[PDB]
Amino acid sequence: MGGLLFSSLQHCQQGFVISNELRQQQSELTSTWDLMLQTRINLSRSAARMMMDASNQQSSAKTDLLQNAKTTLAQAAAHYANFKNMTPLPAMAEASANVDEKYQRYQAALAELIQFLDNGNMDAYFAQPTQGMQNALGEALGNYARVSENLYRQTFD
Amino acid sequence: MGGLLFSSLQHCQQGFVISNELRQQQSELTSTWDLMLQTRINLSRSAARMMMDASNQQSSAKTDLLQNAKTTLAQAAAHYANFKNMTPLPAMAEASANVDEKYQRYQAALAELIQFLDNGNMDAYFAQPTQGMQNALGEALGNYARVSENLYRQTFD
Ligand SMILES: c1cnc2c(c1)ccc1cccnc12
Ligand SMILES: N[C@@H](CC(=O)O)C(=O)O
Repeated sequence: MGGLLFSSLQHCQQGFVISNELRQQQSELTSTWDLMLQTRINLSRSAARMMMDASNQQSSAKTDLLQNAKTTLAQAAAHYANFKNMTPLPAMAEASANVDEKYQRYQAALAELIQFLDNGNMDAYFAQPTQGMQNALGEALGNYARVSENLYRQTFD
Repeated sequence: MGGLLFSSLQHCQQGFVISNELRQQQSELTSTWDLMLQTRINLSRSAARMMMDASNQQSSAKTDLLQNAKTTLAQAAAHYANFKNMTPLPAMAEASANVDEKYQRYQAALAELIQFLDNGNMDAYFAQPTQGMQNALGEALGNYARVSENLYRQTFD
């Protein structure tokens, strides 16, 4: 014996196998979130430029930042697909189902804001309560993280 | 049964010591980038609102938004302090170094724009090259994730 947080190599390797998977699935959800907030930033960046005051030229001035929001949303959907494809560990089943619901709602909302700016509808872009769908997903993400944490801690025992 | 990824309980334990610290480092770094990105979305949602009410809409949430970016920015810096307070691992020292530089620089970009927006000066806001610096830190963070992953893989088979 010369081991300390684990009762045997079997136990130790067990915890590794369980944690390395939690680590993969939490990684895809960090990237999803990152590129979804990147999409909301590019959308704001497009709209401010849309809004710069030439006269009757109106709110639609050379914005290649909307294609940029279309790209970061597609990449977040790519990271999300990997997670979605990864079946929940039993203990995780419900934390993930919650993150999928809050995610389908916030991706819809961002895709909805791209079509608004795409058709020049500024008021609809400004009026969407995007912040609540984001806060909801942020809160289902910290909960999924509490629940991985708990399972991670149960390995060194 | 199975097949082992570790030649002994000490080899396995040694990987856990490394991995668990890497895990913590990375948690605070992701939490810094998150909050910096919500500061950016708060600032940009305020700057688009500062340009309204001029034959266009609502405007009034732009200082709630500006007060909320001061908070996410203070939360971002407290997270980075946790990360700075941690033991830099030899394999991570260079990556860590590159992250500090780019961090320091974007935190300070963000803080100037809060100031410009407090003064109501839109022109100062758009004259600042924020996105450059944000992409710079996204890059350094990607590299750090890349070098972090390398060290973690060598912890097993
Ligand atoms: C490498 C990486 N993670 C670990 C180990 C080795 C060993 C055990 C273990 C237990 C719980 C969580 N992670 C690990
Ligand atoms: N509703 C959009 C745009 C805005 O309010 O500025 C958002 O929250 O991103």
